Amino acid sequence: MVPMDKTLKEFGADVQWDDYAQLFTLIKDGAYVKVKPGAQTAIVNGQPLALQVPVVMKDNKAWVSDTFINDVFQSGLDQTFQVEKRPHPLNALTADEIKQAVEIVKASADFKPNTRFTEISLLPPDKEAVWAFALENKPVDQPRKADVIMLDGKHIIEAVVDLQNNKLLSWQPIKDAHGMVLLDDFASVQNIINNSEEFAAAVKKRGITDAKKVITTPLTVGYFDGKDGLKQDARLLKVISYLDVGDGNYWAHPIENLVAVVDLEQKKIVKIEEGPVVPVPMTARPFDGRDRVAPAVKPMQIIEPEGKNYTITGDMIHWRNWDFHLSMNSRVGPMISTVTYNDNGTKRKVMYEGSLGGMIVPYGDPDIGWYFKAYLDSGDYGMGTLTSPIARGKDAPSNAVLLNETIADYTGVPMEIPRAIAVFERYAGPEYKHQEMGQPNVSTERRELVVRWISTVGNYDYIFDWIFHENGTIGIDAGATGIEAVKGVKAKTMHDETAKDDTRYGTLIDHNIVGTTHQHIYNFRLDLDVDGENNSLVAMDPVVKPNTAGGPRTSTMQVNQYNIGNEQDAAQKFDPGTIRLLSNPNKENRMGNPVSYQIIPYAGGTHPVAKGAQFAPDEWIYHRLSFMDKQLWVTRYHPGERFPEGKYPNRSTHDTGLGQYSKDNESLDNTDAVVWMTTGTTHVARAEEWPIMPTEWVHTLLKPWNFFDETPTLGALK
Amino acid sequence: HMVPMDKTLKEFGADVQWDDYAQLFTLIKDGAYVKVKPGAQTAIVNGQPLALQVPVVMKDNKAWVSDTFINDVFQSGLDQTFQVEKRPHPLNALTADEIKQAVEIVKASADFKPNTRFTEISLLPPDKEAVWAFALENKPVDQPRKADVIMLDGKHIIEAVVDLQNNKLLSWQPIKDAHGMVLLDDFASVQNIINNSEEFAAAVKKRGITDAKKVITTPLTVGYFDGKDGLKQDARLLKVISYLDVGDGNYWAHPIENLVAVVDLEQKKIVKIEEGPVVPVPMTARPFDGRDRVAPAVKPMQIIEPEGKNYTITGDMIHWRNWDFHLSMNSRVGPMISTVTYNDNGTKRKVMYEGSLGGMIVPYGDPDIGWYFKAYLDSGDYGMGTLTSPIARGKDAPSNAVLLNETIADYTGVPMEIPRAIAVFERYAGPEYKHQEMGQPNVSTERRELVVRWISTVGNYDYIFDWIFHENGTIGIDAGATGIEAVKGVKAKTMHDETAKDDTRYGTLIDHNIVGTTHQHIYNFRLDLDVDGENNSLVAMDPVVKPNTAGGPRTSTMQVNQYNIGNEQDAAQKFDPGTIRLLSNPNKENRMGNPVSYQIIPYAGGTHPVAKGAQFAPDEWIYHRLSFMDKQLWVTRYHPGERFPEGKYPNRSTHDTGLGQYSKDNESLDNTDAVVWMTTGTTHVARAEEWPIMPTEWVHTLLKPWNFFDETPTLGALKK
Ligand SMILES: [Ca+2]
Ligand SMILES: [Ca+2]
Ligand SMILES: [Ca+2]
Ligand SMILES: [Ca+2]
Ligand SMILES: [Cu+2]
Ligand SMILES: [Cu+2]
Repeated sequence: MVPMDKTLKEFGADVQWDDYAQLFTLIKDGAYVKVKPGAQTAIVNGQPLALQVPVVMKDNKAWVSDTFINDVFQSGLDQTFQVEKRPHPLNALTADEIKQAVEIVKASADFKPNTRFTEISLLPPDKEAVWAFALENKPVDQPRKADVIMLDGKHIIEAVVDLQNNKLLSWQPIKDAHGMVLLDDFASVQNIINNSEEFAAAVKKRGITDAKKVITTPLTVGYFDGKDGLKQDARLLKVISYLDVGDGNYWAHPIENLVAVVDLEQKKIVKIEEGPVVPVPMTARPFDGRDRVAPAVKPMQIIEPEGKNYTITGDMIHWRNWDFHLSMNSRVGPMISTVTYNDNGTKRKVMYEGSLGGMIVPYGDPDIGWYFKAYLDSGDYGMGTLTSPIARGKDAPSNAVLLNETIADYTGVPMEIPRAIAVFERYAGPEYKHQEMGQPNVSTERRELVVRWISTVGNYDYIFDWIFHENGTIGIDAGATGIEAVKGVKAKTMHDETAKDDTRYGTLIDHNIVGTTHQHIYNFRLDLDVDGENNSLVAMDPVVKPNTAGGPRTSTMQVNQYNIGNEQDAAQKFDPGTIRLLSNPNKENRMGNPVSYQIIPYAGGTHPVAKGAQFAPDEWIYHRLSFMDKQLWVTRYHPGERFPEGKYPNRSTHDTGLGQYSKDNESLDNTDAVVWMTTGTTHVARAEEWPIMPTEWVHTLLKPWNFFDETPTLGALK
Repeated sequence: HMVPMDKTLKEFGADVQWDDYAQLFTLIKDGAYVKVKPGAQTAIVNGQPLALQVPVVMKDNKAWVSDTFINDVFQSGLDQTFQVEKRPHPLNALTADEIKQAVEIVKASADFKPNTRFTEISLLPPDKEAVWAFALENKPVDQPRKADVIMLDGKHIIEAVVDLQNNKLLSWQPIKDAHGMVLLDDFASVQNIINNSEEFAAAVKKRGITDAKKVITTPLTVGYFDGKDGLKQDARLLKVISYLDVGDGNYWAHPIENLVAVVDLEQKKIVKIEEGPVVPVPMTARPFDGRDRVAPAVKPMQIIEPEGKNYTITGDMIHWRNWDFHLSMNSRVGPMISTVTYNDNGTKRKVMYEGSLGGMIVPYGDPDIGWYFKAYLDSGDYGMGTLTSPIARGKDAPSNAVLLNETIADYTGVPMEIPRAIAVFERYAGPEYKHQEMGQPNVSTERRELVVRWISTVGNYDYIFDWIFHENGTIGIDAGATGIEAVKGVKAKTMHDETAKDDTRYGTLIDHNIVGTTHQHIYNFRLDLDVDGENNSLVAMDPVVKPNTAGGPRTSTMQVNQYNIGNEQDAAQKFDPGTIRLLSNPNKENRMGNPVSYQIIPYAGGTHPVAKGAQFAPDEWIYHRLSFMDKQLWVTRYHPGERFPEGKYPNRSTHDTGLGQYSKDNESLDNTDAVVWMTTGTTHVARAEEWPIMPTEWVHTLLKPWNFFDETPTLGALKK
């Protein structure tokens, strides 16, 4: 027997005692338990459970069998999770597979000592086979394969391994390609700066007493055709510094105009750039509440006493008419695959694969410490790897289920991310309503299933929500919070001499602190298969036309409909006033209209909107990352094209992503198309966002358009 | 003294939950969360013990409570959601007694004519200054309570002002050329008139309708076409569109296309019958109430607050966290949010004197006889407050909501209580903020939003309005649209039929012989914001890409050209979501020397295509009469008499008496009491998924504090 409280809260379960009813309510994920002290039985998700040993109260402390948790929580009454007997071909690599894949490449005569692993992911069977498995239960009859991308010092090599037959299929060095930033790179940078007398000297000038309190940040340097004075061959990283004053927020104490260039191979500082001396903002700015007292609040719980409406079999999620596969990737994070909508007993294809394409956060300041900031969070830092475990009840509602996910770290060792993904159902207002006058009301509530993932890179915290509506609609929201990247300035208020110049590229959000303006650009790769593989891109532009039918009206509301036949034409600006559809020219609904899905790149946002890239077309960042200037893109399906910014975005000399994927202007008529949505924000700071940023959101949407023959939620006919 | 518990409570409107295992009842009703065990002499209300002389009784599997149970428990006091107002708020809506008093005064008036109807009976706005002084300094107003009595003498509008404090008639003013809004009896008249019309009955028989009694009419405003519609500006008219009742509870799905009747409400007769091509009435049963559907089993989900709410409702005043505001009801525009302040560490700062729906419009794009004239001004012409739809507990609002009742006067001057008129509820809205510093302990807080929801149904349309108070100072205003679509009867069954192309030129074929005619939903919000004081100024911040002149590899930089918007004509503009518009207080600054401000966002997204402006050529009349349709942002100087974007009397109006008029004089908006008007809407191109019933579609607007505070608003109290 063990103390119930310790044991349970140690298990991650929530414990509630109701003295009035002499009842304990235990909650953890899909399990909702009720147990009375001394009772021979308990209740699990509405179901009675016989107990070997009743709960025991001693000294008014609850005690339970040391087998309690297993007997009750893993009893079987909680059906949230189901056993997967036949593994989905898209299941991410297991811990064993990761270790097996590493062995295979390490057994090769070519494997160099100290080699690192930028990414170890599943090399998936072909699309056709996967769909056949999901739709016809046909086995892929294939061997598990893995892509093993390594970083030999600074050299990239791509290998492919065959896990079943445990053999190396290929070993290909990738010329000119720079590797992404790995964990250890962060330590080297701090160490190299720590051992540099020069740097300590530069730091000395700028008023810094203890060079040991200096906190560094490793930043990608981009590419400027040589204008930045950096050689293209060398694996580089720029270093921005802050002074640790003990407030837990070194971001609030920038050391302006001091930039160091570090060569990770030579393990040394190869260039120190010094600008005018700006006193370090010293005032403590904690964001963790150490200096605060939250106001008392009454409790709020969202409960599901009988369990969840969804079931999770392996990674396969089932919920109402929805069925999809959820996996994890070290680079882009969560991947939603083989998405189908069960249309009255028939599973219809909606999306083969959906995930984050890639993202970028570019700044608008030309000064030495800023002109180069263009963070490619997923491509250069690895968002899946940097996943931030969900804070139960806070980062997600109390009725959510938290999933653990496994990936490989940069040394090839399995890595399990606790509470990596949040799954939860939520009330979203009335689904539909009609109060006919003098008649009984008609109302149904809307239910949405949310798959939430949070990744934190440096000072930024990003939230991604994949929202499944019961009615067939899919929403994709991106929230942004964290700590702002600030610039040290001499003005304390807007009444100071330098205030005018100090705020030229950003707002004065605190004394001597300017939140430099920038943008948040998110790109989503959505391999939509609208009720099938072969689709077409159709445009519907609402227009005002002169009236030719007679009567008092001079004009009418009509629609200019037309096909967009190629990739170049498909790459365009999005007007929320227009309609863009991905149709299946081979299938129609009951009214003769081709079944389709409405693509909405911009469905709102809480920060000013990014019309495009706040960059002149001659800027290198602009050249390299085309996906930034267009909100909508459609390319022919190709398993090798998955990143808007290109596979190897670090110090890239040109566009290897969407710019390249659409480059050949291929046909998009009745063929397998891939939709790419670019949505972003223009961030001009406020005091309300300092020291910590209130979460800002952007919304995207995918609506069924004549995909169904009527209101999808009415239900089956009697 | 005993009653069957389950029945009594259900009837009372309380949610009843029985837990066989715990032998416990859980009762929920608004701010009250109750726990009670059979036979127990004690019950729990919001975590507090309540003694019961007569326990709940379990008789033969049946629960029983005393005839006094509901009162003793629910109205015990342990539920502190509602408190008693000591000193009456000057903005409190007229009481049932005041309504009846105002009706007596004008009825005792020399000129009062029998059969005079009442379009609107509302409190006459006390001096805005006196009202703030009361809310901020608790200084009594001290001016007699007045009421505006707008009546319809047949088709004539008269404006009476009564002094309730002294029981005096202050003024009786006939309003020339003005038309009155559509009243409830007008609906009954239209049907009777069509029912008694020999010719109309004949018109329907030739269109396939065997039983004239099965014909259902709808009363639509005709607008104004400079006589082009062949209708005299003098008469009080309404056009009539009909549907055939086939018994599926959804007559909207059975249009009698190309048949329009003009009804002169004063003469009580059809003064004109416009007939077009005969189109066979769509007959297939298309019920939307589920009568023909299988009810799928879903697992229960409840949002609970066991110890009560975080907000308190004293009279009509609502207190929640740092927010304080007054909530009342108006027969025309519905809910009104007044004297809105934000408690800043002990100091209540002004945010908004009053906000509410300004007005709205739903214009169609079909030139045909049964459509060309459809340009609905729902609130002005139909009165949305009056048409408020009682909230369906748990469905129209989350289960943790508190439902308020609201009282207004009906068109005959009699007090009218709207059950569940407004919904108040707190909700979880993801993390307020978060930062997971690597290798460090996580920092996360949840976001809480207080939502004020109101639903109004006008004919086939169902509108939902949410006033969202973010704990961090932000205020959101969302509009949701649902209900049944106004459809056009057409010959084509599928897009393959010969007439399909013509049948769909103005809308999508959403069902056999049914076309969801294209139209737009344009909402306008009147927001009298007092950003930390009365005197404010309109400022523009345009994020621009400026060439780099500071040196380095960069060719360009991201800068902002800021500038003030001096007057009304200039403030009336389109809104570019890529830009920033602020209502600042030039007389007050935050800790960094920046003018305390609020960011105005007329466009923050939507689930339907967005309306770029009115889908009308500029030579159209509906476009002329109403200018609020084209601009998303407007700023005018405060005027207690300017409240409607479309004008006070929009029925058959011949010119712009709304926002076109209010800004017409191009007055200065510099350091003065400003009023912000936000326009947003959708362009609705139908699809099968929206028939027979439309899934709720939403549009969002936002008001964000901009340097109004000195730091993250929700950081918490400082121990330093
Ligand atoms: Ca291509
Ligand atoms: Ca596809
Ligand atoms: Ca004016
Ligand atoms: Ca004002
Ligand atoms: Cu930002
Ligand atoms: Cu509509």
